[PDB]
Amino acid sequence: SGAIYVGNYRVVNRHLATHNDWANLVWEDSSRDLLVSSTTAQGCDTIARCDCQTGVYYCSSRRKHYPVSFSKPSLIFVEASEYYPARYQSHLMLAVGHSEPGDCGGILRCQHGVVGIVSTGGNGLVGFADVRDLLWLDE
Ligand SMILES: NC(=O)[C@H]1CCCN(C(=O)[C@H](OCC2CCCC2)c2ccccc2)C1
Ligand SMILES: [Zn+2]
Repeated sequence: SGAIYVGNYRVVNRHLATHNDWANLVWEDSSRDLLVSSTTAQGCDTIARCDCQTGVYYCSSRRKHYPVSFSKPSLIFVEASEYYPARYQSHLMLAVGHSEPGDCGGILRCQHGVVGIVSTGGNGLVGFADVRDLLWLDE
């Protein structure tokens, strides 16, 4: 679990969004595994606006942060689940690292701020849903 709080927005994994998230829906993209809902309290997370390929992510299944090198956002294949059919997830970045179910929502950060959130795992890889292109989160 985990979320990003920026301005009057809350960014979460779409497959973990709550009834309150869907009742205050601003935007969702199943192909990205992202959902953004509105909040009343102001958020103070800073979103990174960059092309970094190195950063640090929080891994809840190890209670630890790990430094990683990660790929540029791209269309990558993902298998089925209580949540999705086998499909290509867009705007996804992979790194070599530990990720298991429960780790979704962990934040990946670079020196510029929040880059994305854990969205996929397995086979010794971790995949992050990028949020750096969502320029509207800042206004
Ligand atoms: N964005 C998606 O479509 C994801 C939805 C949840 C599921 N998912 C995954 O990639 C992994 O879960 C299934 C594996 C298969 C073998 C053991 C569990 C996973 C998720 C999070 C962290 C680590 C691993 C795909
Ligand atoms: Zn950066």
